[PDB]
Amino acid sequence: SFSGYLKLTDNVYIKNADIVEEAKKVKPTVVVNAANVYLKHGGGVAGALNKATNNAMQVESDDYIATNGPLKVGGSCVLSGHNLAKHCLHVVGPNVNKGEDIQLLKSAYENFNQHEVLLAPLLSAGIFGADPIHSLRVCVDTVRTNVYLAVFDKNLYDKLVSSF
Ligand SMILES: Cc1[nH]c2ncnc(NC(=O)[C@@H]3CCO[C@@H]3C)c2c1C
Repeated sequence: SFSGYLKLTDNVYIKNADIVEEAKKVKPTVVVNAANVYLKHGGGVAGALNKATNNAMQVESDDYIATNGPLKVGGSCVLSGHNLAKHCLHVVGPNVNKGEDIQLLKSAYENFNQHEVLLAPLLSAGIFGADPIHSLRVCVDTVRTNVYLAVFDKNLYDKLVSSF
């Protein structure tokens, strides 16, 4: 089970951890990927999760896109979790560096409500360009299911906890 998390609310928990290492250790039912609409897992959380699957995530994802076309910003799809989890919920938060509407971040987090418990990163944070403090607030105010947030950067983790 999940260990070492700091409880923020009734249903939101946080830990300074690499989501890839946390997934390999816990093997949760659902790991969230910080996906883009093409499911091109090049960098950030997506590139790291895909590398941990030996590119199997990318091969599966390319087949999914060839069949279904791209996801919507704010949307998601459930695919295999490979060696990291039972399932991977690929969720597309808005990318501020591309001018995408930050209000779509709430729609992105709503996808989490379809799963009772998830291991997740902060959506739209990191290379997606949004303020992680804002992402955490939208998460707490949107997700009602049990979410275990992994934040890689220790300095940002401390700031997220201390300003909560
Ligand atoms: C490879 C990897 N693994 C992760 N596990 C959890 N969170 C992640 N992301 C961050 O911590 C961002 C860096 C700056 O602030 C963001 C919240 C990652 C990344 C990028």
